[PDB]
Amino acid sequence: PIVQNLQGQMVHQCISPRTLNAWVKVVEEKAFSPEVIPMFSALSCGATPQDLNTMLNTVGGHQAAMQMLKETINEEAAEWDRLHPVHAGPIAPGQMREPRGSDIAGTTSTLQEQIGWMTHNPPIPVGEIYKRWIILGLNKIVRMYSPTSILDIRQGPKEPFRDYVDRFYKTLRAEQASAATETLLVQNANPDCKTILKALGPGATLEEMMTACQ
Amino acid sequence: PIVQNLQGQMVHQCISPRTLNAWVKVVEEKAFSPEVIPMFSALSCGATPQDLNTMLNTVGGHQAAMQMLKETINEEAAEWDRLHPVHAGPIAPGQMREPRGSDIAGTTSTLQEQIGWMTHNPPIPVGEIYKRWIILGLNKIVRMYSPTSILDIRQGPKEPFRDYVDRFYKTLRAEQASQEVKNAATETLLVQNANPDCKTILKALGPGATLEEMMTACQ
Amino acid sequence: PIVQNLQGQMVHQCISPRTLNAWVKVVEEKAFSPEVIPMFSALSCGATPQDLNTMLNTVGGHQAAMQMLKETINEEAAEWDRLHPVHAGPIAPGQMREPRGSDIAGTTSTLQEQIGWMTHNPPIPVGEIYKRWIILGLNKIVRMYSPTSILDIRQGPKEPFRDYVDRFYKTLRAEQASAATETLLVQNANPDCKTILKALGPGATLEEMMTACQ
Amino acid sequence: PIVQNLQGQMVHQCISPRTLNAWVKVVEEKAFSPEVIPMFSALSCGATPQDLNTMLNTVGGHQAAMQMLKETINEEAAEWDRLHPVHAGPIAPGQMREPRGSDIAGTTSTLQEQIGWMTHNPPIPVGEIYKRWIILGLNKIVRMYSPTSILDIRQGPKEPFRDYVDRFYKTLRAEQASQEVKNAATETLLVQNANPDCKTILKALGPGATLEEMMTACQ
Amino acid sequence: PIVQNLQGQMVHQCISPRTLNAWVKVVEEKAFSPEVIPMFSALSCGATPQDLNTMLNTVGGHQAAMQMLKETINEEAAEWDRLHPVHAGPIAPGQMREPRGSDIAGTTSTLQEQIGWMTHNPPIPVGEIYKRWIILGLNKIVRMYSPTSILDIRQGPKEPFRDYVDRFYKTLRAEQASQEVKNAATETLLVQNANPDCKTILKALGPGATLEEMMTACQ
Amino acid sequence: PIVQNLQGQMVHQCISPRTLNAWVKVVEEKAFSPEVIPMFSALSCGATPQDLNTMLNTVGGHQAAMQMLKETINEEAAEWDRLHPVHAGPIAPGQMREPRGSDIAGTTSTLQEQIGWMTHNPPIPVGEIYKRWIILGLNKIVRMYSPTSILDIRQGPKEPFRDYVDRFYKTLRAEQASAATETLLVQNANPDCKTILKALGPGATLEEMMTACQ
Ligand SMILES: C[C@@H]1CN(c2ccc3c(=O)n(-c4ccc(Cl)c5c(NS(C)(=O)=O)nn(C)c45)c([C@H](Cc4cc(F)cc(F)c4)NC(=O)Cn4nc(C(F)F)c5c4C(F)(F)[C@@H]4C[C@H]54)nc3c2)C[C@H](C)O1
Ligand SMILES: C[C@@H]1CN(c2ccc3c(=O)n(-c4ccc(Cl)c5c(NS(C)(=O)=O)nn(C)c45)c([C@H](Cc4cc(F)cc(F)c4)NC(=O)Cn4nc(C(F)F)c5c4C(F)(F)[C@@H]4C[C@H]54)nc3c2)C[C@H](C)O1
Ligand SMILES: C[C@@H]1CN(c2ccc3c(=O)n(-c4ccc(Cl)c5c(NS(C)(=O)=O)nn(C)c45)c([C@H](Cc4cc(F)cc(F)c4)NC(=O)Cn4nc(C(F)F)c5c4C(F)(F)[C@@H]4C[C@H]54)nc3c2)C[C@H](C)O1
Ligand SMILES: C[C@@H]1CN(c2ccc3c(=O)n(-c4ccc(Cl)c5c(NS(C)(=O)=O)nn(C)c45)c([C@H](Cc4cc(F)cc(F)c4)NC(=O)Cn4nc(C(F)F)c5c4C(F)(F)[C@@H]4C[C@H]54)nc3c2)C[C@H](C)O1
Ligand SMILES: C[C@@H]1CN(c2ccc3c(=O)n(-c4ccc(Cl)c5c(NS(C)(=O)=O)nn(C)c45)c([C@H](Cc4cc(F)cc(F)c4)NC(=O)Cn4nc(C(F)F)c5c4C(F)(F)[C@@H]4C[C@H]54)nc3c2)C[C@H](C)O1
Ligand SMILES: C[C@@H]1CN(c2ccc3c(=O)n(-c4ccc(Cl)c5c(NS(C)(=O)=O)nn(C)c45)c([C@H](Cc4cc(F)cc(F)c4)NC(=O)Cn4nc(C(F)F)c5c4C(F)(F)[C@@H]4C[C@H]54)nc3c2)C[C@H](C)O1
Repeated sequence: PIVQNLQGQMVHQCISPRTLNAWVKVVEEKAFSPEVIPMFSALSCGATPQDLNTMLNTVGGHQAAMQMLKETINEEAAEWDRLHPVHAGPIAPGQMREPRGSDIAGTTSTLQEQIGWMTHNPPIPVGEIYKRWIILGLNKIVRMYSPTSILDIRQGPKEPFRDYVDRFYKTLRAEQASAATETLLVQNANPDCKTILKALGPGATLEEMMTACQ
Repeated sequence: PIVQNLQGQMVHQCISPRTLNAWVKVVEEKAFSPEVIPMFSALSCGATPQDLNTMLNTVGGHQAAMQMLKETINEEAAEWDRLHPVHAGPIAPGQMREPRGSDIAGTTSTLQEQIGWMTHNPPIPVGEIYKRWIILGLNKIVRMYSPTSILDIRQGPKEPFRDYVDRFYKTLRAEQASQEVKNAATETLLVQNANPDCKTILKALGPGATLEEMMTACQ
Repeated sequence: PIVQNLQGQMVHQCISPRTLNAWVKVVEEKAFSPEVIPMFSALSCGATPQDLNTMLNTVGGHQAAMQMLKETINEEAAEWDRLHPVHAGPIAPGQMREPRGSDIAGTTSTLQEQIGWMTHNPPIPVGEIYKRWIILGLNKIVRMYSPTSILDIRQGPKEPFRDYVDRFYKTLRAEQASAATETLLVQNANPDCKTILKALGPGATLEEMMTACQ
Repeated sequence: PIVQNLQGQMVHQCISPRTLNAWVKVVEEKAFSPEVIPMFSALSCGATPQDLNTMLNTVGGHQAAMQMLKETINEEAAEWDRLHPVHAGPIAPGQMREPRGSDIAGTTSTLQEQIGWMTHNPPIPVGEIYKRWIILGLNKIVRMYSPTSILDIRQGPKEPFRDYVDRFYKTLRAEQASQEVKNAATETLLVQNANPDCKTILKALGPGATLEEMMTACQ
Repeated sequence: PIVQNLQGQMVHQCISPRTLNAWVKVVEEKAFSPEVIPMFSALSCGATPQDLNTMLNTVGGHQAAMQMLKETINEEAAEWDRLHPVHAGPIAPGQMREPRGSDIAGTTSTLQEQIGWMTHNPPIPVGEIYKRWIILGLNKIVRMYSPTSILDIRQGPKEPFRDYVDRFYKTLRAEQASQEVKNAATETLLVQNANPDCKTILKALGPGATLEEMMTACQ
Repeated sequence: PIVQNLQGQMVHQCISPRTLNAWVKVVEEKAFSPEVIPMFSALSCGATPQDLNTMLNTVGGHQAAMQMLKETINEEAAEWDRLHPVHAGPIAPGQMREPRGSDIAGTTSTLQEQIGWMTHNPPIPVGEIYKRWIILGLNKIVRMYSPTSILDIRQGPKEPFRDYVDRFYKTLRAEQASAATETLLVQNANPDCKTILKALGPGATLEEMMTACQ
C-alpha cells in the first residue's frame, strides 16, 4: 500500500502477512456474505493495483465469481478508456504517461508507475479507482450468491419475531448490494405478529415493533 | 483512525486488521452482553465515521439490531440538524462546508471531509459525535437482548448469595437507566429478594452495610 | 494510556486490542486468583482513568465483585475529597481545575482533563491514584474469593510435602492480599514430616525442609 | 528484505518470523494450488536473494518440486549469462563487480554484495530478477501438481452450473498458458461441456452473453 | 523495561502483553525444566526490578518454588548489604540515595528510583543485579524439581544409545554444578553405564573419541 | 540482536518473544529435519553470541545433539585460537581486547564486549563467526538424525514416481548437509519407470522425467 511514514511523506510499503491472511480467511469463513465487501475495502486501505490483484489472486476457490469480477473490471475499464482516451505515440522523456483502464487494473502498468500516479501532485488515485470497480463487481457477486429473494422471507407460525427480522435484513443486505421494500417486513409477518403490528400503527419504529411482538 | 505523527501532526492511519478482527470476534463470542459496548468504544478509539461504519458493517448476523442502530442514528442526526442547521444554498467553491447529521454518520461525507473536520483548528470531532450516537443505539440493543428483568432475579433456596448477587448485577448492568435509578433498584430489591436464611442475616446488618459485609456475612 | 513517543514527549495513545483481550482473558481463565492483580497492574501501565474504566467494564460476569470494587473506589474517593477539597466556584478561564475523587475515577472528568493532569508540570497522576484504589479493591476481592483459610491447609498422610507447601503458599497469597503465620507450615504438616522438620531444627530454610521431607 | 528508513535510505532489515511462518504454513495448507504463487510473491516483497533462498529452504517436503525449481533457476541463470556476460579476468580491487546468474540466485554472492547491487544508483534489482525466475518455476510446478486437465471438466447431470464453472476456472487457473490461450479454451469448452439442460439455455443467450448472465440464467 | 529512544536516551517502556503472556505460558507448559531459566532471562531483557516482580508474581501455582526464590533473593540481598552498606542517617533532601538489597529487589524502591539508578551515569544496574539473584534461585529450583539423579541414568538393554545419551544430558542439565563438575560426571558415568553391547564398542574407540564418533559407532 | 534503528545507527535490541517462540516450536515440530537449519539462521539474523546461546539453551530435549554441538564449537574455537592467538597480559586502559574462541562463543565475553566487537570500525563480527560454527555443528546433527542412506531410497513397484522423487531429495537434503549422486535417482527407480527413463535419454530434465513417468 501507499501510506504516510512517521515523517509525513507518502511511500510504498509491502502488504503485511497479517493483511494477506485476514483476507484469505474471511473468504474461507464467510464466502460472499455481505460483510465480506466492507472487510475487503478496509483491508485494502491504501492499496495499489498490484496489491488489489494480490488480494484477489489469493482467494481460494470461487473461481466462477473471480471470472465474473474480471468481466466487471473490463467493462469499467472500457468506460474509463471511452471517457479518458490516452495519447497515442511516444511519451516525452522522463514524464508521466496517462493511465488507461488496463493500467488502473495493474495489468499493463508497473508498480513504479502505480506509485508515480498515486503520489503525484495532483494524484491520479489509481488504487481507489480500481477498488471502486472491484467493489462494484463484488456487490454483483454478493447478490448472486444470496440464496433467497426478500419476497420469500416470511415469518413462521412459531418463529420469534426477532429471528424473523434477523433473516429479513440479512437477506435485504445481500439483495440490495448492487425503501418501501422494508414494508415487506410487516406484510410477511405471521398472523399473530401482523395483528399486533397493524394495531400498533404505521409510524412505529423497529424497536417498538420488536418490543410489541415479544 | 486519526493519530499523531512525530512531526506532531494529526494524520489518518488505516484501520488495522487486528482491530477489525477483534471487533468481529467480540460480537461472535458475546453478542450484545453489556461488555460489548465498552469494547466497541475502546476498539474505535480515534475512529473516523468511515471506520465506525466499517466496524458496524463487518458484524455477522444480528441484522435486526443493526437496523435498530441505524434508526437510532437517524434520530440523533435529526436532532443534530435541528440544533445545528446548515445554511442552505451553494457555498464558496473550495472552502470547508459545515457537517450535517448524515455527514457525521459518514453517509454524505467523504473521508477527506471527515479528516478535514477532525483535524481542523478548532476540531469538529465528527468521529466522537457519531460514536456517541452509536453507543446510545447499542445501549438500547443491550437492554432489548437481556433475557431477564431485574424484578425476576430472586435468590434460590440453595443458591449461594454471591451467585445471586452476580445474577442481580449482570441483569442490572444490561438495563437502560441512570445510575440513580439502578442503585434505587438495588435498595428496593436486593435484600428483599434474598432467600429466607440470607435475608434474616442481611436485615440484622442494617441498611448501612456494605456489599462486602453482606457477602461476607452470608458466606 | 499516556506514554513516551519515539521523540521523548508524553502523549495519549489508544489502548491496544492486545491489551484489551489479555485482560478479559486472564479473568476468564483465572477469575480472582491472586496473580490476576499483578497482571491487571502491568496491563494498565500508563493508563488514564478512562482506560481503567474500560478494562473493568470489559470483565465478563463477576458483577458482585465489580460492585464491591465500586464501593471501595467510592470510599477512597471520599477520603480524597476530605484531604483535598476543591475550590467551589467558577475556575479561571483557560486554567487547570483541581480534581475531586469522582474526577480521578473518570466519572466527572473528560479524557482531555485526565491528559492535562497526567502531563502537567508538575503532574497530578490521576491514573496512578485511581489504580491504587482499584488494586485496594481487587485485593479485597481476592481475599473474599479464597475458598479456604490458611488455618485449614493441613498436609494429608500420603501427601507429598512439596504438594502441601504449594497449597499452603497458594492459600497464603490470597489470604494476605489485603510473618509468624508461615510457622503454620510446620504445625500443619503430617506426623512423618513434622517429626523430620522438628529434628531438623528451627533455622531451616524452605529448601532444607523440602529436601528433608523428600 | 530491503526497506526505507526515516533518513530516506534503503537499508537491510531482517526477515520477520511472521513472514517466515506465513510462507511455511501456506505450503503446508495449500501445497501448490495456484494461489501459492501470489502469496509467495507478496510475502517476498523487498526480498534479497538470501531471503528468497531462506523461504524456499524452509518448505517442508515437496522436494521433487524444489529440485525442479532449482533446474528452472539454472536455466534462467544461463540465459542471463548469455545476455549479460561478465567480462572475465580479475577486476579492480575494492570496486563493485557485475553479477552473474549464480550471484542473482544468491549462491556465489554475499549478502553485502546483494545489498550493494539492490541499493546502487541505478539499482541492479537482483532480488526482483531472482524472484521472476522462481515464479516461472512455481508456474511449472502448479501445472504439474494440477490433478485435472481442462479437457476433462464437464458438467455433471445433477451438478449446479456454478459448481461446474468453479471447477472449470480452478483447473484453468493452474494451467501454464497465456491469457489468450486460456480464454480461447473457455470459448471452445465451457458451454460445449455443460450438461444438456444448461447447454440449451446458454446457446439461446448467444456467444455475447456475460458469465453473470450465463450463471443467472442457469440458476 | 528500559530501552533506547531515537534521541539516544534510555527511557522506560511498559512491559508488553506479549512478554507477560510468553512467560506465564512457558511455566504452564514446562514448569521448571532447565530451559525455563534461559527463557526467563531473555524475556526479562531490559527489565526493571518492578518488571521482574511482575513476571514472578504472574506465575500460576508453583508457590513452594516461589517462596524458595524469595528466600534466595533475601540471602543475596543480605550479602549485597554486607558488601555495599548504605551509610545510615538522613541524606541531602532531593538527591539520589544509594540502593540497598531490598531496593534492588523492588520492595523498598519506587519505579522512579529504579529508573534513576539504571539510567544514571555511571549506571547502577539494579535490574541486572536482581536478575542474577533470581537466576541463582531458579537454578536451585530446577535442581530440586529434577526427578532423576545422574547416578541412576543407565542404558536399557533395548534402548538406543542416542535415547540414553539424551536422558543423560537432560538430567545433567538440571543438576546445579560447575561445568567442570558436570563434565567429570560424564567422564565417570556415560560409558560406564552404557549397556553391554554399546559399552564394548565405546571402550574400543578409546577415551579420546568424540560424542559424534560414539553415537555413530553405536547406531 | 544488533540492528539498525529508524535513524541509521547500529544498536542492541532485545530478542523478541516471537523469535524465541518460533525457534523453540520449529524444533518441537521438526526436530532436525534439514529445513530447521535455514530457519535457525534466519531467526538468528543479527544475533549476538549471547542471543545464539539463548536460542540453543531453549531447545527442549535433544540434549545429546546439543552436546555434539558444544564439541563442534570447541573444535572451531581451538582452530580460531590457533589462527588468531591473543596478546597475553593486561590490555591498555579503555581499549578493545582481541576475542578468543571462548569469547566468540559467549562463554568468556560480556554482552557489552560482544556489542563493542560487532559495532566497531572495522567490526569483528563475532555473532556471524559463532553462527558459522553453530551451523557447521547443526549440519552434522542433521546428517546423523537422517534415518536412511540415499543408497537405500528405492522406488516401490506401485509407488508413484513423484512420491519416490520426494523421498529421494528429502533424504539427499539431509545426507549432503555436512553431483553424480543424483544419478542414483534413475538407478533406484522401479522397472517400469526405469525403462521409460532410459528410453527418454540422459539429457532429460527432472520435469521431463516426472512427466514421462506420470
Ligand atoms: C510476475 C507477477 C505478476 N503478477 C500479476 C500481474 C498482473 C496481474 C493482472 O493484471 N491481473 C488482472 C487484473 C484484472 C484483469 Cl481484468 C485481468 C485480465 N483480464 S483478461 C486479459 O481479460 O483475462 N487478465 N489479467 C491477468 C488481469 C491479475 C488477475 C487479478 C484478479 C482479478 C480478478 F477480477 C479476480 C481475481 F481473482 C484475480 N488474476 C487473474 O487473471 C488470475 N486468473 N486467471 C484466470 C484464468 F486462468 F482462468 C482467472 C483468473 C481469475 F481472475 F482469478 C478468474 C478465475 C479466472 N493478476 C495479475 C498478477 C502475479 C505475480 C504472482 O507474478
Ligand atoms: C464504496 C464503499 C462505501 N461504503 C460505505 C459508505 C457509507 C456507508 C454509510 O453511510 N452507512 C450508513 C451509516 C448510517 C446510516 Cl443511518 C445509514 C443509512 N441510513 S438509511 C438511508 O436510513 O438507510 N444508510 N447508510 C448507508 C448508512 C453504512 C451503514 C453502516 C452501518 C450502520 C449501522 F447503524 C449498522 C450497521 F450494521 C452498519 N451500513 C448499512 O446501511 C448496511 N445495511 N444495509 C441494510 C439494508 F440493506 F438491509 C441494513 C444495513 C445495516 F445497517 F447493517 C442494517 C441491517 C440493515 N454503510 C456505509 C458503507 C462501503 C464500502 C464497502 O464501499
Ligand atoms: C460515553 C462512554 C462513557 N463510558 C464510561 C464513562 C464513565 C464511567 C465511569 O465513571 N464509571 C465509574 C467508575 C467508578 C465509579 Cl465509583 C462509578 C460510579 N459510582 S456510582 C454513581 O456510585 O454507581 N458510577 N460509575 C458510572 C462509575 C464506570 C464504571 C467502571 C467500573 C468501575 C468498577 F469499580 C468496576 C467495574 F466493573 C467497572 N462502570 C460501571 O459503573 C458499570 N456498572 N454499572 C453497574 C450498574 F448497572 F449495576 C454496575 C457496574 C459495575 F461497576 F460493573 C458493577 C456491577 C455494577 N464506567 C464508565 C463508563 C463508557 C463508554 C462505553 O461510553
Ligand atoms: C551458511 C548459510 C548458507 N545458506 C545458503 C546459502 C546459499 C544457498 C544457495 O545458493 N542456494 C541455491 C539457490 C539456487 C540454486 Cl539454482 C542453487 C544450487 N544449484 S545447484 C549447484 O545446481 O545444486 N545450489 N544451491 C545451493 C542453490 C540454496 C538452495 C535454495 C533453494 C532453491 C530452490 F530452487 C528450491 C529450494 F527448496 C531451495 N537450497 C538448496 O539447494 C538445498 N537443496 N539441496 C538439495 C540436495 F541436497 F538434495 C536440494 C535442495 C533443494 F533446492 F531444496 C532441492 C531438493 C534439492 N540454498 C542456499 C543456502 C544456508 C544457511 C543455513 O547457511
Ligand atoms: C501496588 C503494586 C505493588 N506490587 C508489588 C510491589 C513490590 C513487590 C515486591 O517487592 N515483591 C518482593 C520481591 C522480593 C522479595 Cl524477597 C520480597 C519480599 N520478601 S519478604 C518481606 O521476606 O516476604 N516481600 N516482597 C513483597 C518481595 C513482590 C514479590 C515478587 C516475587 C518474588 C519471588 F521471589 C517470587 C514470586 F513469585 C514473586 N511477591 C510476593 O512476595 C508475593 N508473595 N506473597 C507470598 C505470601 F503471601 F504467601 C508469597 C509470595 C511469593 F513470592 F510469590 C511466594 C509464594 C510466597 N511483589 C511485589 C509487588 C504489586 C502490584 C499488584 O501492586
Ligand atoms: C547468567 C546468565 C548466563 N547464561 C549463559 C552464559 C554463557 C553461556 C555459554 O557460554 N554457553 C556455552 C556456549 C558454548 C560452549 Cl562450547 C560452552 C561450554 N563449553 S564446555 C566448558 O566445554 O562445557 N560451556 N558453556 C557454558 C558454553 C552456554 C551453552 C549454550 C549452548 C551451546 C550449545 F552448543 C548447545 C546448547 F544447547 C546450548 N549452554 C550449555 O552449555 C548448557 N548445557 N549444559 C550442559 C551440561 F549440563 F550437560 C549441556 C549443555 C548443552 F549445551 F545444552 C548440552 C547438553 C549439554 N550457555 C550459556 C548461558 C545463561 C543465563 C540463563 O544466565
